[PDB]
Amino acid sequence: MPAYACQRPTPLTHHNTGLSEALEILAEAAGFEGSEGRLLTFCRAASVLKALPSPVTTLSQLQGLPHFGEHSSRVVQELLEHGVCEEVERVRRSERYQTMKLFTQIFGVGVKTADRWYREGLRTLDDLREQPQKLTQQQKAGLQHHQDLSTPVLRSDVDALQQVVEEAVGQALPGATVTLTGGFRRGKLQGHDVDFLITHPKEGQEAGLLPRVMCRLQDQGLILYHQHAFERSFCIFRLPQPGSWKAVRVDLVVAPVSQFPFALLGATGSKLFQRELRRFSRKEKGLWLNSHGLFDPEQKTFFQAASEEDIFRHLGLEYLPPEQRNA
DNA sequence: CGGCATACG
DNA sequence: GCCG
Ligand SMILES: O=c1ccn([C@@H]2O[C@H](COP(=O)(O)OP(=O)(O)OP(=O)(O)O)[C@@H](O)[C@H]2O)c(=O)[nH]1
Ligand SMILES: [Cl-]
Ligand SMILES: [Mg+2]
Ligand SMILES: [Mg+2]
Ligand SMILES: [Mg+2]
Ligand code: NA
Repeated sequence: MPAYACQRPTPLTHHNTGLSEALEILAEAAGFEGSEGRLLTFCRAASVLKALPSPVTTLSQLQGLPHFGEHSSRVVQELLEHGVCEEVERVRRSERYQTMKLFTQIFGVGVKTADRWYREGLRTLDDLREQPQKLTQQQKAGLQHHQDLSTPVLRSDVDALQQVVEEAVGQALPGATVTLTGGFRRGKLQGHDVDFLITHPKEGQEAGLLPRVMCRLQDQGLILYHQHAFERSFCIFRLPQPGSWKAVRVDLVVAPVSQFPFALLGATGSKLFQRELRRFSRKEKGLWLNSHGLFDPEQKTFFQAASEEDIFRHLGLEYLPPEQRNA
């Protein structure tokens, strides 16, 4: 089992779901307390289990697996022996964890804002609604729409949305294309949002595109919230429903076609997969990877890529299709 | 021990 | 919390 998640296939569904879920609770809790290192280790240990070909049934099966030391092994040992890990259950019921989860789940609220509100004594969404002078417009939108944004987006919802984005993109710039990215591209059946990547086959034609797209969607009454030159938008869309509608988070990204493979790779995730791939690139290959390109800092050159396959080849990694990037 | 992904809004 |  290789040490980096980008070196092994990780499918969406697997054989150690309960064990990985428990480790991910500890990872999430570590993040809420500011310990990015502990978050990463628990995430990485969880992802190792997702990559295994069969269920872990005995503690000896952890021997030799990367990212399993005393603490993560103890968690698995307790789950195997008693079906529950006391540390995990203590986190689950804790007021700190439940409130930090509630607050950070809001669009526009991160760990630092959540933590400050927690220390001020706030605990519930109505606590926040009862003090709106403390909220940004973005947080106000996140809170107004919180109930709809807490409802999973379905694959049926994605198709209807891609059509309306394509319509607006077509008027804004004929020939521009719309690609579904994020978790739905990895095969998820549900999501917290819908992620799209937009480009045009003629380098440079994509400049200035996203304002033209957003104004056109806004004119059609489909935009419940957006931030407004720019190339990423984080929006809330009005999506039709039987006899009504619901609010859905939609992310739009524009990239020049020269950068499209890097932007596609970077937007397809998973989040852990991309962190691990970028860590691998820098630490093992000495190359700097981001959503725009791959930089050789010794030669001071960028690697031209025509496909995601090119990027995996230039990093010396076996190609993984999106469905196997569910780290 | 140091390191832990990345840049735009 | 774990790796090198
Ligand atoms: O912290 C982050 C968040 C996101 N991303 C990159 O942005 C993509 C979209 O980020 P999303 O937050 O939309 O996640 P997701 O689509 O993978 O899953 P859902 O929760 O939406 O169902 C991710 O897949 C990843 O590529 C990062 O690189 N880092
Ligand atoms: Cl590989
Ligand atoms: Mg998404
Ligand atoms: Mg998104
Ligand atoms: Mg230390
Ligand atoms: Na948030």
